[PDB]
Amino acid sequence: KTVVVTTILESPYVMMKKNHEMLEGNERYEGYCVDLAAEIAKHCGFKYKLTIVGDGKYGARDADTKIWNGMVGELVYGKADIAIAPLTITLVREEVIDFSKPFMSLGISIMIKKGTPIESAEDLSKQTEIAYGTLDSGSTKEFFRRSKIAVFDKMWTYMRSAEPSVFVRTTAEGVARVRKSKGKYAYLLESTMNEYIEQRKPCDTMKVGGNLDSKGYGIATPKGSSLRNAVNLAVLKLNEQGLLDKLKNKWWYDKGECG
Amino acid sequence: KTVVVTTILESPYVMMKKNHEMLEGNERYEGYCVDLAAEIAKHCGFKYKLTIVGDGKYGARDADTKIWNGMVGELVYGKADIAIAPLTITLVREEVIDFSKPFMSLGISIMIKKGTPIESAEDLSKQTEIAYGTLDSGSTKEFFRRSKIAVFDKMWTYMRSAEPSVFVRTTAEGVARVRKSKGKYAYLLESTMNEYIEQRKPCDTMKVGGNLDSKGYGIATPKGSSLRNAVNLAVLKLNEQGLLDKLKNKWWYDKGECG
Ligand SMILES: O=c1[nH]c2cc(C(F)(F)F)c(N3CCOCC3)cc2n(CP(=O)(O)O)c1=O
Ligand SMILES: O=c1[nH]c2cc(C(F)(F)F)c(N3CCOCC3)cc2n(CP(=O)(O)O)c1=O
Ligand SMILES: CC(C)(C)c1ccc(C2=CC=CN3CCS(=O)(=O)N=C23)cc1
Ligand SMILES: [Zn+2]
Ligand SMILES: [Zn+2]
Ligand SMILES: [Zn+2]
Ligand SMILES: [Zn+2]
Ligand SMILES: [Zn+2]
Repeated sequence: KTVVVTTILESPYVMMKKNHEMLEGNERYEGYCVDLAAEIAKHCGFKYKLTIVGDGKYGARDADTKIWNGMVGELVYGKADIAIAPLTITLVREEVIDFSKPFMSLGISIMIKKGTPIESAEDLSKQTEIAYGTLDSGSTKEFFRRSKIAVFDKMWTYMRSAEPSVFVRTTAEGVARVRKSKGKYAYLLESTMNEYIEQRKPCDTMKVGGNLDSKGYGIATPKGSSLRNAVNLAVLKLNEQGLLDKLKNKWWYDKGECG
Repeated sequence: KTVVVTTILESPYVMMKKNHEMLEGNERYEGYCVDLAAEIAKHCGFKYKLTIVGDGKYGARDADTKIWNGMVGELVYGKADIAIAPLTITLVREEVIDFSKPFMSLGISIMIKKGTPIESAEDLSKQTEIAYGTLDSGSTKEFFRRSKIAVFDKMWTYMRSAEPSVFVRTTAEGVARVRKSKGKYAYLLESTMNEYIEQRKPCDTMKVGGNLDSKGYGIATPKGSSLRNAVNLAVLKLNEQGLLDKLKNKWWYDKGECG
């Protein structure tokens, strides 16, 4: 039967094509995870329907209702058969679904406006001219809250107390604050998105320094899924064939706007 | 029985309190519609639980499955008893749920970066230096697509074909696009949100021109609800008591940042 694929509208993983209103089904979409889904489906021998997650979320368990939201919720409640998306591999998610081996690495990184005299996390931690922050309710904030590393502890102590708030509700808001004329703000976010935005007009931001942690994105299936093993082996095959590296280069660089 | 209220996290209608993690139940939330819900419940004599709509949407019928999403779907399918939110009164919605009389007026409006030489839709339509657009899916786009008014037809013809795309996925994206544009992008959106953002730091956007249409937000109940009549009379009583105007002033202006 037709496999229901849950995914999320996040660039460049899944984007609406030019002329999407004239198109139907899977042809409406393009991007890294659209290309990845087509290859996974070929290698595993299934036909599929791409669906955009109903709530636009990745997946977390509400502490009060005990209900999972996002793509993880769609898998655990039987709304979708597989999630093919930049879904971070985490312990609480692996307790309720199965992840493939990762298809992409990422880590916390620093975004500056070009010109800002900052090249690293240590640089941020040792000055006060440039403000810095992150999403108000996510994994980057939690990384800093829990860290026992001196540099990151110093950064957290600053961020938690800073006035006005250095936290933002969205990346659109965070990047707008980086870009504001004489804004003197740096934004902490996933390296993959920082690198992506660095390749988009107006070409005024950059990723600086090394990543602060190491994580991976994986494909997720529900417990006991007949697809688990084949999907896992397919991710490894695509890596060994060089296809994952080719797709990253395609969507970040070949289609990049900053030279 | 405890009435289940569906609502949506949209500022300043319903927002998480700063200290929401320390709070429980209805006390976690604040905003115009939180104040409205408390007064409607008092007038109608019910106890209630505020819930945030699972999919984060207002309500539309999928053209293929024919299934309603959002708060409208929660009412239609029996998941909530009442929706107390900035839910626009429309024909297709009124066919499937009942709306109260409106509690607030709105219409499509133009957001500019301060200093942009635009005072009206006609001004936008007669030039090309300043790009303009709206949400990629929604009622504003549909208004333009369907209009027979010469100015609005001219605007639609431009927007539908503009490259790069003038459409955005979210208002956070639209507002950020206005803010970095040096005035070369204007964003079309509901007047109530445009007015709200004009009162938020960094105080660099303005609402300009008259509204392009006239609509209202209403409280919605499923067909056959025993609450319909009382909710409707309550909305009228609150208006006659001055409370609706008092709440709009409280949440838009008393709590504004640009005065
Ligand atoms: O599984 C997850 N995958 C995620 C993938 C991405 C992206 F980079 F776009 F791929 C992001 N971006 C963060 C930067 O702004 C744009 C959204 C967030 C993700 N989150 C929430 P977080 O871990 O709180 O950041 C997850 O949970
Ligand atoms: O019932 C509806 N009520 C809505 C109320 C609001 C708000 F202004 F926040 F109150 C908005 N905003 C549009 C501007 O960006 C933020 C969200 C959208 C609404 N939509 C979707 P639309 O009609 O496609 O715009 C509805 O359907
Ligand atoms: C008193 C308040 C609450 C300010 C109000 C809000 C909206 C309207 C309204 C005007 C014209 C057309 N329509 C379309 C049907 S509507 O959405 O029910 N309302 C209107 C009138 C008064
Ligand atoms: Zn067709
Ligand atoms: Zn909850
Ligand atoms: Zn919070
Ligand atoms: Zn009253
Ligand atoms: Zn589009």
